[PDB]
Amino acid sequence: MIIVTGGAGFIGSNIVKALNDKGITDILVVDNLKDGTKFVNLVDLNIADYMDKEDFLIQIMAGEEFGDVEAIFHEGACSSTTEWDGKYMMDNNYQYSKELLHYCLEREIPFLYASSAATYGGRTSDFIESREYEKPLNVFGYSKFLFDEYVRQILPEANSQIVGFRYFNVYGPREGHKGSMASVAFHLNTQLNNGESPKLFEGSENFKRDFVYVGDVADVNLWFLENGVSGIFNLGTGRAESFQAVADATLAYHKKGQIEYIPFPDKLKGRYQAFTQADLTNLRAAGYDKPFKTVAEGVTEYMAWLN
Ligand SMILES: NC(=O)c1ccc[n+]([C@@H]2O[C@H](COP(=O)([O-])OP(=O)(O)OC[C@H]3O[C@@H](n4cnc5c(N)ncnc54)[C@H](OP(=O)(O)O)[C@@H]3O)[C@@H](O)[C@H]2O)c1
Ligand SMILES: Nc1ncnc2c1ncn2[C@@H]1O[C@H](COP(=O)(O)OP(=O)(O)O[C@@H]2O[C@H](CO)[C@@H](O)[C@H](O)[C@@H]2O)[C@@H](O)[C@H]1O
Repeated sequence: MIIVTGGAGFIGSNIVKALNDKGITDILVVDNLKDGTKFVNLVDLNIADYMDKEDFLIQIMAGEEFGDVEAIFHEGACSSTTEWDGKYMMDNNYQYSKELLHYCLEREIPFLYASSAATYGGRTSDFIESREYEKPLNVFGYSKFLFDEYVRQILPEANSQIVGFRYFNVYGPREGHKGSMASVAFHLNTQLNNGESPKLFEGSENFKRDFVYVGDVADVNLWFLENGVSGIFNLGTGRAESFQAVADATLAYHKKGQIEYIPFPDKLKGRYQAFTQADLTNLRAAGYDKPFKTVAEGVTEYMAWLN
């Protein structure tokens, strides 16, 4: 069996789908369904069982066996960059991930987890997977950073696979529950379908991100499970594109709309990455040689799915 935490969430449900496509259905999903609308992310998929994140943690820490576990994809986390309860954040993200890591380590279970490009903080180049390039701008980012640092202390003596994926700006199907944390592409689609003006933050001209399609993210995850390589790896296209480019691809699909620029949100000031671009050197050197969908490709495919 395979365990996917955050499996009812965006990236996690996409990993579940990718597993299904390879004929794998013996899957335990661990998540938090408090927001019950997330069920749609699993409704068309095939899994073996569901467990709440709190029950899972209790059983993990008690040393319960879940069967013959082939791997844990740990996508489960508080994913909100605007959540400032750091007690909860360090607990639900950092500490939770440590407990799971040690559980897998004791049993030689491959452990593939979610990092974040938020760890890089404010930066105009050299998004490289090393401590000197890392300086997160929020506590979410810190929770991710500190766990990556913890993993680095553990790697040299791990006897089983440990892989962290430093996701950049992931977008695509199954993120409709994320609200304000959903991709700009999703927000633009929603706005256009509601007869509202599509909205970008003021200054978005000069804002760029490495937007990466969730389908590719899932593919990378499965490739690493198949190939057994350990480490911490950037996961993006390696190309930075403006939010305008995402808007252009979205408006082109809808064949209507005019971007309205809104005030830059106050709670994001001093907390915002104006630029990201994955350096894929280490990812390629690991053996992952597949191309990534561009914004034009991915967003167009995404809009077709959404509509
Ligand atoms: N999507 C992106 O652009 C992006 C970029 C970089 C990194 N990431 C990371 O990738 C992972 C998945 O992101 P996502 O976009 O899929 O977000 P998501 O849709 O919110 O998926 C996370 C899911 O996990 C649940 N959860 C929270 N803590 C958990 C835990 N300890 N164990 C199991 N489940 C838990 C969440 O519920 P509750 O929060 O309500 O408890 C939510 O349903 C996260 O670690 C996120 O930080 C995502
Ligand atoms: N330029 C522009 N225009 C309109 N809306 C924008 C925008 N930039 C960002 N947004 C919206 O605000 C949400 C939060 O901004 P960020 O703090 O920069 O969050 P991210 O863009 O990095 O997206 C988050 O990434 C982390 C991974 O690090 C995930 O865990 C989160 O779930 C988010 O996906 C944006 O979501 C956007 O809607």
